[PDB]
Amino acid sequence: GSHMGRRFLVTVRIQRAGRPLQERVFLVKFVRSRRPRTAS
Repeated sequence: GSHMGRRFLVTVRIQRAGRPLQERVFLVKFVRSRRPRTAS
């Protein structure tokens, strides 16, 4: 299908409000592998 394209954001938005401590863990994994992205 097409849709708007914001279904993935809805899931993450709910997690951000879930538990307080958690974003710190994501930063660790994100920082551990920091790399930009380019279109193809």
